[PDB]
Amino acid sequence: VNSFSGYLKLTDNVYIKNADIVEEAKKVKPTVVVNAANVYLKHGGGVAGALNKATNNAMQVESDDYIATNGPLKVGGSCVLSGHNLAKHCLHVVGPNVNKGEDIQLLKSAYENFNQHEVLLAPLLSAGIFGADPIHSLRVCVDTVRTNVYLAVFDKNLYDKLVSSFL
Ligand SMILES: O=C(Nc1ccc(C(=O)N[C@@H]2c3cccc(O)c3C[C@@H]2C(=O)O)cn1)NC1CC1
Repeated sequence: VNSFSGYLKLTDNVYIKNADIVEEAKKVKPTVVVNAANVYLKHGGGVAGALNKATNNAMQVESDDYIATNGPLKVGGSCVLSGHNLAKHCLHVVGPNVNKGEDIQLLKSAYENFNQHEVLLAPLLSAGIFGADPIHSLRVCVDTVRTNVYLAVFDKNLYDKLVSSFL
């Protein structure tokens, strides 16, 4: 049993809710919150901008030190950093950004990072300002992630479309 509330169950291991991932993280304090990161960990907008703002920019400060030491992530890759006031840990995962021309097949590799964590709160990778079709992202999630994932979808209209079209 865990503290995630109000989710619709899609499969054995994937759950979904119309929720602001920032507000959900503040309330559950999950072991892992996933950030929709880019390779530079520049958290300017979308989910990343919102999570970073909620940390009062501490996420960005930590991220800048990470990049200065390690260099950029790979598209499809990830790193574990602090969850600050939102979670124990933040798993920064880089999905492909269609608006940069990145190969959508890398979306499966991106979701594979979730399998290193038993339970996660997450957004749909490559959705929103990353330009991919969220319905496709949900399908890849369900067909790739085997650990327990709680997906937060900010837009109510999109959430309803995601549920109603889910196979
Ligand atoms: O700003 C706050 N939260 C958030 C959460 C998600 C996002 C975000 O870009 N979502 C993506 C998005 C945006 C518009 C339409 C969409 O189809 C999507 C899919 C993405 C998602 O839903 O994952 C931005 N901001 N919280 C402050 C405390 C009030």
